[PDB]
Amino acid sequence: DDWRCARSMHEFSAKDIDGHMVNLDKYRGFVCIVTNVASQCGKTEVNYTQLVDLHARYAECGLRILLFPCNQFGKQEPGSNEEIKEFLAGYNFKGDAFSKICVNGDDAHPLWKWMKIQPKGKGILGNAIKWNFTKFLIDKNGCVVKRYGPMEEPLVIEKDLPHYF
Repeated sequence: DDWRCARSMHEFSAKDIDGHMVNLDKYRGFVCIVTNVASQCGKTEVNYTQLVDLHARYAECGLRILLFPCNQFGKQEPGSNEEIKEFLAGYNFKGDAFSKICVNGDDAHPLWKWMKIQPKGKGILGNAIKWNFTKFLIDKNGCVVKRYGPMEEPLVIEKDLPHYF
């Protein structure tokens, strides 16, 4: 339960959607959008298409996309990691997908615990993730620099990206 003392996303690890453990220090030097996702959500179409767009236009500038499936909201991510991976392929997603996790509660993955208590990752009255497609912008040093709620479309993030490239 050391997660509170971390200073950077780069001190965490998580299994990708294929089951291999990934060390998030691989993202040092890159700007990262970290988001909890779901396949059967009214937000799903606009979030995936805009995130794929952003990653296409800004990958060379250093932008990376980290997707964490999460079934805690309306049971809107009920499939296996396998089916999520094919779902993402239908959007032509080229970023990094991770295995399904929890984002709220004591079982929440330690990275999401850490993001929620950061000075720029705290939420509107309470820090809990409120629904699918909350987005955290992470800088090249692995620090949370902004948090966007489920209603904020990914293109809203675009105006904040140049400052970190």
